[PDB]
Amino acid sequence: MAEIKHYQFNVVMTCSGCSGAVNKVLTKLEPDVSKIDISLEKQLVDVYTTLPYDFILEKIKKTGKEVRSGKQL
Ligand SMILES: [Cu+]
Repeated sequence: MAEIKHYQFNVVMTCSGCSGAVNKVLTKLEPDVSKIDISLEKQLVDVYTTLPYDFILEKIKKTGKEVRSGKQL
């Protein structure tokens, strides 16, 4: 089992690429993740999933940008 928790991350999404790259990573997590939202303006990324915090932090930064911080909700 897992329940869907709401994670929020701040990733340094300044180039018109990394947004797409994270999104592409999301495309693999889709059949597990419940919901996603992504914001360049406010340099933040909200993901509603089962998968643990650390996994997502890695997954995000993996794409190239740094992950500044995040939290769970
Ligand atoms: Cu970027």
